[PDB]
Amino acid sequence: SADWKAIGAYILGFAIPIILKALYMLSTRGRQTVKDNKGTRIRFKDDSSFEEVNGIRKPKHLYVSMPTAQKAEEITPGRFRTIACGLFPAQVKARNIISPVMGVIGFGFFVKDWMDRIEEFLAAECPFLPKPKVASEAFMSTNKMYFLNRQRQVNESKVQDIIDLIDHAETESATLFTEIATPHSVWVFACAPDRCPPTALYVAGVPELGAFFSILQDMRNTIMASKSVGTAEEKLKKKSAFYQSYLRRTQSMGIQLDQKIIILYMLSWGKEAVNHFHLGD
Repeated sequence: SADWKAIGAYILGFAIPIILKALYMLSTRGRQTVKDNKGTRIRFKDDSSFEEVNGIRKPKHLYVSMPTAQKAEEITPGRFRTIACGLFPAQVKARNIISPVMGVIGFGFFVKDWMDRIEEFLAAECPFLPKPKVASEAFMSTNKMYFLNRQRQVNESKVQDIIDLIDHAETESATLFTEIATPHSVWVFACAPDRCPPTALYVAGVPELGAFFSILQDMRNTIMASKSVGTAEEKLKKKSAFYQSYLRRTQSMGIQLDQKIIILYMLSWGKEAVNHFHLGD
């Protein structure tokens, strides 16, 4: 599907404020800016985005295509959100841009002390590494060790287009990361990308983090559904499949998710995450 290399190169040529401006709009006010838009493309502008040509400043506009309906280069709002939440998560955090879709499963509170959480999680013993016995190999039986194993494993599943994208972004204004225990790794999902962002696909345990959030979404949906006025069917018929969606789309990028990591996230963090769902009112 999408040519993430080409799309990213285009987006990486703009000033950070206009990119984030459009990322804010399409994440929060998504369906309405499309409905309200006169014609063929969505045009974005911002005083940070210009070209000096030469005695005169010419504004430089960010275009995202209208998404009706049916190829590789085109920057739909979905592709734009997916790409940009991966390229600029430090800036997303700095501006505190959180999609309502993520806001209602309590993303804001969840990430509040992210570094402490992810370090606690990685320093914990991993139930899929047998077995400490001798408490001096203890460094070999931690989740962190499991993630090192995983990192070397996914390294085998890399596609060139995304390798190219990552390499290009590092020389630009992207705020990429290579490890999960960084302040900004979790912020690639703040705008509710419909799949793991391209540039994050090969950081161990990060695409599984997206899956974790997607399951919380389904969990919230299940909880909201039980207490809502429901043709007894139309309750089951307009259910949600966020996880199956995220799963299908992320794995279509040429990686298989580590289900065991997904299980460790859900069982480590699930209980307290549910306590921060917006239900609903």
